[PDB]
Amino acid sequence: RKFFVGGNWKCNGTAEEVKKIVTTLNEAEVPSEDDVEVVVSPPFVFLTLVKTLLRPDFSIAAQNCWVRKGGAFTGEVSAEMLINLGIPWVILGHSERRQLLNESDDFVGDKVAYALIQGLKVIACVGETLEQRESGATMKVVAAQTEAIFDKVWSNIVLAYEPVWAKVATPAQAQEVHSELRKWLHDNVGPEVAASTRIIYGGSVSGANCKELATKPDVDGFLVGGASLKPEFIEIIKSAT
Amino acid sequence: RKFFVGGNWKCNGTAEEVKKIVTTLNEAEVPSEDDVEVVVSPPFVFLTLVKTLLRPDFSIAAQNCWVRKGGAFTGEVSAEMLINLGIPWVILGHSERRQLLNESDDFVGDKVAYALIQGLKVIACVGETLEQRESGATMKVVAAQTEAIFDKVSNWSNIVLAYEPVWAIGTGKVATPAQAQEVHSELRKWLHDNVGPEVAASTRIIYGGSVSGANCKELATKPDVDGFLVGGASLKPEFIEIIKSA
Ligand SMILES: [Cl-]
Ligand SMILES: [Cl-]
Ligand SMILES: [Cl-]
Repeated sequence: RKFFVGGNWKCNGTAEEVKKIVTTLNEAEVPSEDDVEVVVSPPFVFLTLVKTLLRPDFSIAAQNCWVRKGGAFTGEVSAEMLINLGIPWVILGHSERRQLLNESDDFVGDKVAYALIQGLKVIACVGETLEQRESGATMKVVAAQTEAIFDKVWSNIVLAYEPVWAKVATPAQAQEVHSELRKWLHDNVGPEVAASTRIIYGGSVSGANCKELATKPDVDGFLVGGASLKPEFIEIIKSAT
Repeated sequence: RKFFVGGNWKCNGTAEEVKKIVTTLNEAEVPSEDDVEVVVSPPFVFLTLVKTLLRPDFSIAAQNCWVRKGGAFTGEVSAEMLINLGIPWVILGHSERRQLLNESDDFVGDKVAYALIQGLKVIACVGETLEQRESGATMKVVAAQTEAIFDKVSNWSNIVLAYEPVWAIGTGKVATPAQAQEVHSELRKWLHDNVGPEVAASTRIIYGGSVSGANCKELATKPDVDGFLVGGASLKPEFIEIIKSA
């Protein structure tokens, strides 16, 4: 499995700040496209700006898209719009959309299937809350979330586990969930999907905590949050080696 | 009250189609900025393209923004982000978001309040469902949606209210001039009696929902109809004829 590092800018950025991030990414030296796959994800309104300024060996993701074809959906952005604009990736089911915008398991599932059929590659996010983990329902929740995406879809998916519950989150806890998610793919979709699908870790990843996580056998990379806005995003990319 | 024509492109557009729409608008002969205030609303991903291409005497609106300041809200676009990109307007509370994305009356009001304090001008959408009209509930519903917006701010100068009955959205069924005039005048009375006479006198109330070049002239003649919010026709040359109903 090729190491995968995605940077989720979330709802952040001005034109000025975007320019400095992109110039910093453009001047960094990282492993080759055969050793790490790098995706950066700006807000909708900056996607074309980053696309025309960023080095082409990094790819761009949108942070969301609509559940079906375009039309009378004020405020929404369709997969075909992103494809028309040369954006190859999309993040779907991020915990903040599941929690704050009330995206259901099946809604996310329908979104993933529709982006995939149109030709987007998808970082599909799953993750359990603090209360869900305290109750012992980590795997049941994460399995139900992944199942809703599988019920509807495999080559062009990266799975991202978000420890929404985190609190200290250990590499061993990451490996437990990643290995349990891969076994779920093995048992429900097929061993080839399990062996080939990248499962990346999305828990407060920083230059300072990434190395021990990246050595875990079933962690295939990272979905980076706040550090994706910072120069240390480059150190996280270099943990691929 | 200056006549006001907004065009909502919804979830529509390609780079080629957007350039063609803007070129059609750039070549149009329409009344002056003293006679009519024109706003066009592309999807997020085209906002900066349209800002560069569009004749500067028309203005641009986003189709939504987040309810508060930015941060950890994946997928959302903040009001300050729009101000940073030079986008002066936003459409908020569109029926497609109230219904399909479950934006509550107070959620829309909180979004309006935040967009206003960050400097945006707001087209705030209200309107009753088919069942609500058929039960005789129209102005109770519209007044309640309006109250939930207006009771969240202390300055209402940059609000344009768009009345779009849900049963007129996409259906080919437009309100009659009499039906629109009834809602717009009764709504303006509500502002007069619950907010203030000056706000009632100055707040543009525009009609949306199946507006066309063929029906816009008679609607525009009604005294409390201050303009239009235009859906599918905003993608067409027909949008120019609606602007000209000013
Ligand atoms: Cl009625
Ligand atoms: Cl319509
Ligand atoms: Cl509309």
